[PDB]
Amino acid sequence: MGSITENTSWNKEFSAEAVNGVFVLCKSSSKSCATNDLARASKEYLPASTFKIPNAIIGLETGVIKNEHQVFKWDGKPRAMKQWERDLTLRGAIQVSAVPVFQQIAREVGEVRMQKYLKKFSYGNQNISGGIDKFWLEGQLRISAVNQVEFLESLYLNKLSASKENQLIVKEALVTEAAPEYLVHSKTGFSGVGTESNPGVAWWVGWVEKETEVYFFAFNMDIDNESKLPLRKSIPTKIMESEGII
Ligand SMILES: *C(=O)N1C[C@H](NOS(=O)(=O)O)CC[C@H]1C(N)=O
Ligand SMILES: [Br-]
Ligand SMILES: [Br-]
Ligand SMILES: [Br-]
Ligand code: NA
Repeated sequence: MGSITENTSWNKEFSAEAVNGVFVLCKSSSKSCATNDLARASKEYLPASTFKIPNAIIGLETGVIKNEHQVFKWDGKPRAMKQWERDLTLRGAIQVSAVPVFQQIAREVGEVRMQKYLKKFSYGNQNISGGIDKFWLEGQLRISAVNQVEFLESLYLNKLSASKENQLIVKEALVTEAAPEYLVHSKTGFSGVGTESNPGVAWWVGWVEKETEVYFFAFNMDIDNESKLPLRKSIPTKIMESEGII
């Protein structure tokens, strides 16, 4: 990251909802970032579902995901969310956020190759301990909002240590809004409601391409009640609207 500046006026959107969280927003052409909370911007949290971004790239890189047209077939046995109980494309599995699909990808990648690529990607604390199929869900892997926007900028620029084609495949799978001169790539996450005195984390990360500008963003918040989950999009959306992005 280049320069980061704390803008405490963004806290207004947080205190209104009694949310403890951070937003990091970087405008590409100026190589500068802003945040409501410098300290929390660098604090590391479980990636949860945002890990589908590196996991998908690594699956393609290692050949575990054969190509972008691979279909992940449902074996017909119960899955934890009904929206996952179906065959899914790579983009579908990311968009509906089908954990079991990505757990099996991780198992087939294996510990050695997973470690190799998180080191290549400078992904968080790069600690994969806790089980190959769950280190990013309940294990020891942690990543900060600053690190997310660094990783996403590299993906946007096709500068990750992976093939350009594999980065491009995952990028189209991350498109969540498309208009003639407005394009959003993003991914949500939710680690859970945590435990007593130890809240879970909710994420929204991505980037916005508007005209010839691009804005990288990462949001996280403490969460111990699922009813608060939509704030992971509404707080950053209000901030980006106040900046004229949205
Ligand atoms: C990812 O964080 N998980 C899978 C799924 N993601 O949906 S979300 O991105 O809208 O948060 C549900 C939550 C979470 C999980 N239970 O693992
Ligand atoms: Br499941
Ligand atoms: Br996942
Ligand atoms: Br949401
Ligand atoms: Na955490």
